[PDB]
Amino acid sequence: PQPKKVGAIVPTSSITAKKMASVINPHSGLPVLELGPGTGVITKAILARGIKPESLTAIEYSTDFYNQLLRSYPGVNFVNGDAFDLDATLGEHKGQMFDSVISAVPMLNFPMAARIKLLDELLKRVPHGRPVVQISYGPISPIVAQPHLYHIRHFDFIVRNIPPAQLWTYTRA
Ligand SMILES: CSC[C@H]1O[C@@H](n2cnc3c(N)ncnc32)[C@H](O)[C@@H]1O
Repeated sequence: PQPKKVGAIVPTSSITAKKMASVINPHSGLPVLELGPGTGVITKAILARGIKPESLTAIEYSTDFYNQLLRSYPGVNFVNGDAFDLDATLGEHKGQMFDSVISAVPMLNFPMAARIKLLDELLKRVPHGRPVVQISYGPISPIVAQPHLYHIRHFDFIVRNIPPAQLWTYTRA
């Protein structure tokens, strides 16, 4: 018989969210950047690390999701806009450094070239050696290797996610 809710249209599992947020160092004194907070399941896991709400910036394109997030997570710095346009959402880069970037934007909705460019820009805004972590569902990295720009590491696999979730980390080369 025919299954409903095909693909990834239900919120990410709390087990997946906890592993994504485990890359954070809550003692670095640097804020955290979240992309695509949606219903807030990863937001919650980030705050559970002890990140002050004002030190979490989260960029959400959906205005409906954004309005609900403001009411559900007081004090978090939510931004309503496009994560691929960091100049418009974060401002032109003038020195702000994030501890790490936690990304659940649906990479496969965008051309490969845009994904590469976004990753190269995010890695400018974290200290050399700190990570971007990204969730995806295929067997390979949602962003193809460019070894002169970044290094790709497989981070974890969560079979109880619907559908099963791959986590990848990226650091500057
Ligand atoms: C947690 S599911 C993916 C989430 O990321 C949001 N999103 C998708 N694309 C973008 C994007 N370019 N920038 C910011 N948020 C996005 C979507 O509205 C959804 O909430």
